Amino acid sequence: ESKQKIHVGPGELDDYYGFWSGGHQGEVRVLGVPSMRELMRIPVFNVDSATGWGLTNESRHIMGDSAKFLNGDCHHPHISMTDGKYDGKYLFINDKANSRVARIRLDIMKCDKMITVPNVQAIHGLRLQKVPHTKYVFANAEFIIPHPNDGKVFDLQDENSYTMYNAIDAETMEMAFQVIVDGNLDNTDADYTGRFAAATCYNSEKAFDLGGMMRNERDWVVVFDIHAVEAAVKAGDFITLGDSKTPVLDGRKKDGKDSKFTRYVPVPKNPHGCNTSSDGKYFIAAGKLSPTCSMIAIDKLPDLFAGKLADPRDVIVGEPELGLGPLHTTFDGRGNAYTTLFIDSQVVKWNMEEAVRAYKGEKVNYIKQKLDVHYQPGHLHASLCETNEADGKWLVALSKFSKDRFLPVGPLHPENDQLIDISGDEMKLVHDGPTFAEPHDCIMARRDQIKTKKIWDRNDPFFAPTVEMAKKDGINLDTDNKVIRDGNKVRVYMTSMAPAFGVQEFTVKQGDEVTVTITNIDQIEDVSHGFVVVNHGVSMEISPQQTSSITFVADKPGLHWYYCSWFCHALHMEMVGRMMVEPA
Amino acid sequence: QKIHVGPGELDDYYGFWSGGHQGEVRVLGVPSMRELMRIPVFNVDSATGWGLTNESRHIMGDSAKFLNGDCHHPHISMTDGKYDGKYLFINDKANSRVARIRLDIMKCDKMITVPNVQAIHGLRLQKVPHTKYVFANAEFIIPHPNDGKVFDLQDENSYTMYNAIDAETMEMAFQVIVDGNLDNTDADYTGRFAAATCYNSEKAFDLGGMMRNERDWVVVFDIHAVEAAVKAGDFITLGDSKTPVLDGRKKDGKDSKFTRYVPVPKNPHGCNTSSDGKYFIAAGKLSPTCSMIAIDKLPDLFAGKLADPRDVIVGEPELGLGPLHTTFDGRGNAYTTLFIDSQVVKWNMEEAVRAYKGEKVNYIKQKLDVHYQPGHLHASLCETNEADGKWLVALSKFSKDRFLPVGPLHPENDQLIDISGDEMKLVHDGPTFAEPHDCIMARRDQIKTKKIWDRNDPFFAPTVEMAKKDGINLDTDNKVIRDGNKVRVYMTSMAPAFGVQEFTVKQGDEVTVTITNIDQIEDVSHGFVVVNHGVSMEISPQQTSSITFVADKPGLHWYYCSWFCHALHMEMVGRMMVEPA
Ligand code: CUA
Ligand code: CUA
Ligand SMILES: [Ca+2]
Ligand SMILES: [Ca+2]
Ligand SMILES: [Cl-]
Ligand SMILES: [Cl-]
Ligand SMILES: [K+]
Ligand SMILES: [K+]
Ligand code: NA
Ligand code: NA
Repeated sequence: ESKQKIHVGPGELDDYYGFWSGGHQGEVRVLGVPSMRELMRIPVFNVDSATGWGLTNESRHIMGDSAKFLNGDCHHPHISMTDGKYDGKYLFINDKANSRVARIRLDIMKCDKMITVPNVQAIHGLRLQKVPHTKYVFANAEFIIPHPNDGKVFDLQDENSYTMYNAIDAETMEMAFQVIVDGNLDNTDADYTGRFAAATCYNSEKAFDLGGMMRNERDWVVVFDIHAVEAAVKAGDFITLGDSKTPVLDGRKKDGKDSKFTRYVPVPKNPHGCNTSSDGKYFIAAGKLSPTCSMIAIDKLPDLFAGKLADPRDVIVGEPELGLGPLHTTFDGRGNAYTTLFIDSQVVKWNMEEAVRAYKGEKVNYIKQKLDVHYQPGHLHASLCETNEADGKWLVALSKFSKDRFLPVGPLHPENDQLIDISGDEMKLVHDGPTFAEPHDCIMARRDQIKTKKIWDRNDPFFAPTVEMAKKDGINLDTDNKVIRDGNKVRVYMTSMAPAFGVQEFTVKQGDEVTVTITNIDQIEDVSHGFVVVNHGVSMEISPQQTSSITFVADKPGLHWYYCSWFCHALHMEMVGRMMVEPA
Repeated sequence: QKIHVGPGELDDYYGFWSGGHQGEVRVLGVPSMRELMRIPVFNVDSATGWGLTNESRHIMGDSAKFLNGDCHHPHISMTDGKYDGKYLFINDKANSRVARIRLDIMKCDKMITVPNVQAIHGLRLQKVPHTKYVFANAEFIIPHPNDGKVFDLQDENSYTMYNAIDAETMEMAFQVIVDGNLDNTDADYTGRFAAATCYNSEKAFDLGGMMRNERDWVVVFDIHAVEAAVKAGDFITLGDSKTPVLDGRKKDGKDSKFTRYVPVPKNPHGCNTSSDGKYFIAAGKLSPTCSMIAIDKLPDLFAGKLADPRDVIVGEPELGLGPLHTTFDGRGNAYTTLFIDSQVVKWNMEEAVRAYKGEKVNYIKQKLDVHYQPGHLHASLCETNEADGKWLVALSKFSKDRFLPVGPLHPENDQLIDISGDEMKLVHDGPTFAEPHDCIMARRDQIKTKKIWDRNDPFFAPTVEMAKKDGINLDTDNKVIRDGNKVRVYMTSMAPAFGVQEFTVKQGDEVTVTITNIDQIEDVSHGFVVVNHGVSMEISPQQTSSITFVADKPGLHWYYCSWFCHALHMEMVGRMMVEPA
């Protein structure tokens, strides 16, 4: 029976962490499951007024040149793995809007690295190497562009117009390699060995019109032999593009002939999801325009890459007919797959091995249950489904139209992320969770897979550059309350300890570029401070033992108040200071 | 009183949460406490484009340059002391603004930078006869003018001001110069009186200096009298602002016509009007009391019929350590947060008034432990004469161990408490991001929202004017207008296709894309993102939205629909082609 409790009462804790994509809003959200309450927001591609992410020097340093963008579009959150199990170190996420990948450190729940993927447009599909560990982050660039894209050629049928599959080194967050592909790229997953990855393609037609993109009854799943790519990179057998030293391998077909890096497995039709079963047997492609999933036997891939198979379709071992609009698939670890039907507006539960038998002509009932969802589901996620610990307890289906499921709030509606108990034979819908801005996908982890810090380490790399700047000024950040003058630059350093800033007044000249660096020397957990300069667009958080810094121009003469924004003490309202700006 | 709202069931109340330092307003359902929507106000929102779009930046004015805000105090407009559901107003402490949200479309539609002040904190609405004015406190004393010649806060021209904004026009009505400073504010149930707490009666600018006096005050304003001075032209103006400024300071011990200063201990904070209209209740903060000002006595105070401003105080109950804010069940009880004791204290107001006269009565009914360090609290419909005594939310600043660890930054804990009976019962812990300070609840039937946009909506009227000047009919046209180094692309959109799927411009052109969503089905939103240009916006059904960006990169640049709108959403794309210089 499906019977688990969803209520988490006052004083009780959730059993799992949920990491939600922020969708078009650009952040990552931490939820407790099964309460479905949002515990934290982690700013990534958004600018966050509260913490100052996007304003502070530390955050802008992480974002690099891309700190000029105030937007992102996130879809695909994934947690780093060791030996096919979550290791709790990192969360990675895409940015479709400005072509980035970000890394979040799960001990501090902050974005700590970010990369603009070179020579591509729109980072969509993203998933992680599972075994031996997450060495690579694999990311799809969705859109075909010219190379170079310098405005001389615009034609997407040109021989140098393409997109690429991308591998980022997880630990360094520098590029590892790129593989040029035929067609385009939608979603991606990885096997349980480290050798193989796979991605769906919906535009095998290389067409730039809606209808053109649906002409072929089959596109493909493209499979990558990562070992062969790695070998070619070691041999120096690669080109580079634009200004990037990233190794670029060519995985396109040449006059019908396969490269060593890729195989193209025909699959109907504009397929979307690409999901690796938790037993490691299958890459399962969701058929979208075709009312099917296609099951690729991972076991057969070495033979495919060796030329031992007559036809690339020989790796397909199942093509179950499921219903209208299949988009994404997940796993209970009991041998069932669960697939979203966008058009039928359901989740379909189906037995994978039976579908494989059906494909060989046995008459079997692989469909177990169809559950109505509300409405038009996209992704779905079962607890621990990306790991060999898939536990079959909870499932979340993320549906794009909520219609009448919540109180009306105007023309813009929330998404409906529905919690489903899958612990028994029958799926049961237990909670409707409204969410903002279209999280597309989410990922769950056991409470015991995530270990967080209670207060910051003074040596944390997040603010290491600030610590270096201080050293150059002769400043001991744990103690000093000083104003350094450097031409028209002023560098204010202070400690803070509730309810007092360590520097409560300073004076500068109109036009000076002021940097304020604050170290919160409280040691009690949860005593955060803030810093806001009135009417100057200046806001940041400083948590216990953190150093944070922010730069602004003092372009207004007169007296300008600053205050602590984070309620920190009974005397919080009085935790203030004054900047005096002498007229030009 | 059940809190579970199962699948297919709806919440009973709307809750409008302040976003705190994050800058937005959040719409919640109560009692599920689930967040239904976020309304961008002072933040920049990637999803909808608020802060990026032309419509949003027009509303924000010059303050569109700021990417931050600090909001505390959401309030819903009233008619005859009851919510009318038309508007929600909120402060911005960081960049000195007031914003108005239109509740039919759940969008910010007006915003004002309050002139000649620093830090808009306390905010509340006129109740009766209706919300003509929004009252807003500027917290921090500054020089006038603030030109860098005088920094002394003891100067006669160093002060702050109480502010009244016309609710319907969102222009300034008037400002009142006060002694001291201003923290929170409320209004009576007649329209004549408003009141604000002050914590710096000392006009001191060190921590100790600000706590020198046992008593600061509540400043009470005679709004009728202020309006009169403004009508007669008996006002000054400051700097470049035409706003009428009245002087409410004492002069050589003599009262102004506009104000009375009622001494209250100590660095008082909350300032709340009881739902029966009888009292302004000031929370004592550093004093373990609230002070109860009898609104009935204020006309006598302003007429000079009372000997001593303290004669309007009719209760000063001792409640516990760190009282910050008070709310009402409509049954004669007040509920006050004790920040230091970490409790909500339920107390009987009439009994406290009897205790002040020396009767031995225990006006304290219950103290409920909350988790931990509560700031504001809010009982359902407490700001109206319909206060219903059902639900109470206490908004606590430290959550400690009440939720899964998430790192050094913790959520706030907004706790739902059933107050329908004699005994307060804690029912739900709601984690929230970024310190919502206060919140406001409304019955489902007090809010009426639009399902799709009106083509005449003022929100995008300026864009409609731009289109008109170009000869464009937004409901139909798909055209590129060329105008020097400006390019104005106009298109309709209807799932799964943009009306214009390719256009060509020159490197350096300032490109405006205006999109009108001509779907009529509810909930079919589209988006528009230009890859690698930092361009993102929402276009909901029948909305027109527009965005301007520089085509600074030669070559082919994709654009796409960000809002999953149709089975063929991934395919709702286009291409901008940029010719090199
Ligand atoms: Cu520091 Cu509030
Ligand atoms: Cu339009 Cu998705
Ligand atoms: Ca296709
Ligand atoms: Ca004082
Ligand atoms: Cl997928
Ligand atoms: Cl208040
Ligand atoms: K939606
Ligand atoms: K807090
Ligand atoms: Na980087
Ligand atoms: Na305005």
